[PDB]
Amino acid sequence: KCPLMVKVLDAVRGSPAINVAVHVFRKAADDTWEPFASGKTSESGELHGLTTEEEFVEGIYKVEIDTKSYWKALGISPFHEHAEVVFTANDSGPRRYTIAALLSPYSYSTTAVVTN
Amino acid sequence: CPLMVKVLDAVRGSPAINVAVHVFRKAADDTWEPFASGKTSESGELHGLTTEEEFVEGIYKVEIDTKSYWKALGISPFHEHAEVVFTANDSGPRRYTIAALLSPYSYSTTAVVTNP
Amino acid sequence: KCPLMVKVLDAVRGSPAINVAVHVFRKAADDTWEPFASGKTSESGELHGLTTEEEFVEGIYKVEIDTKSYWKALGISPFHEHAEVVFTANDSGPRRYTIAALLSPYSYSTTAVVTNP
Amino acid sequence: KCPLMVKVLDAVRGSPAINVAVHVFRKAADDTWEPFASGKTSESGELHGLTTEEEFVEGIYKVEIDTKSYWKALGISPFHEHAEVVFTANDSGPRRYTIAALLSPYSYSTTAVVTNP
Repeated sequence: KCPLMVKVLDAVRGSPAINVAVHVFRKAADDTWEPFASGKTSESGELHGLTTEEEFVEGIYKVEIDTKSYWKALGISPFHEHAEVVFTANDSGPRRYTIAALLSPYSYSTTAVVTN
Repeated sequence: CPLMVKVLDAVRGSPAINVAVHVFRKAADDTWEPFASGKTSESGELHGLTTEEEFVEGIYKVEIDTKSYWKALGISPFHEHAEVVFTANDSGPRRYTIAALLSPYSYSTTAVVTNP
Repeated sequence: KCPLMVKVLDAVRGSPAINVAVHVFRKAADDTWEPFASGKTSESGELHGLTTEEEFVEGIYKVEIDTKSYWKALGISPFHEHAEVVFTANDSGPRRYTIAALLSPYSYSTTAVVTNP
Repeated sequence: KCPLMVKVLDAVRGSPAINVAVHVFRKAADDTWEPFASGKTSESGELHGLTTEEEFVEGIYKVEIDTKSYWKALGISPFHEHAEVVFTANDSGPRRYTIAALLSPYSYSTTAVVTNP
């Protein structure tokens, strides 16, 4: 029932990315990013309970995924400092957002699943 | 289930529903004999394709019939279908998740293998 | 001016994939694939001069990228036996086809660029 | 040719993305982004002359690909506000960097092709 959930996959090992730092920001009135939520992916590669529907108000959100630390913890030098997704949430009604990221050392793919 | 298929649509930001999936096994004469079939559910998943008893070791081909998916939406695609060919259960029983992300002129596939 | 090009990229080293075997098969009237063209990607991970425009006719073509040999040479055990792309070519006129593939050990993505001469 | 190049592709129509705004930033000493370069994609979806070797110095760069405006011009409402790539460049000597982005309305994949001249 979480409005926002983040799923991270490893394309080199073919397993969920475990213990990946995820930071969520909201755009402020002065075009600044303020901290909104944080967490780390579980052993299933997904992060639940980031925020409730009461907090998850309409705005422009930034989901920052700390891919650099994850690849460094595996002894791999990556290219991107981080993989982050900027999107507008709850523009027309509350929706449940899933941010799926597929990670490689020098490339990444991200897709969104938006439902009601 | 030891073999699961998940399909996602990168154009509409939703799971791909009612997508035909056909599983083949390479025979002794390099021939693909039918093994399992189904269609993705409302969540874009295909459950209960096989059981570990009959999911013997061998080369398996998972054909995701993408062209029929796009024609039912009014889009003329490029690929005739998306096919994933892999060796399964070579070094002991495993659980396989085939994930595909579909675009009219592109697609990406990934696999998650977990030791039970 | 070749109407069929194959470009292959590596998503792990962030470099073009070099010396990747690429086999092109054409579908016959009895639902089997018969060889049409073959070659290996160059130092820039590209494959030009596969055939000629007149020889490249309407039909269903299969491009197999032998990714498993690429990963085994690199010392990585992959998941996919190969990356095969099957498409209908020249359905409504002579087009130029570029097949681009991005490779990871357990995943890959492919795309196509189609232009009208 | 140029130390920085951007390639943008469109996976919905299978053609290069034409006239796509690309912005390049450089991180300042106070952890702020200062403008570095900008341009629009050519007929082949490429950016050239965006910078040369001596301007393109070691640092943390942000390549912002304005995908939202591209999809609106096509009558498509996208998901991401932009495609946004942060990386460190020339940390061990000058390199040629090619950013390649494949765009879909609700997804995008980006890859880098780093070469040593």
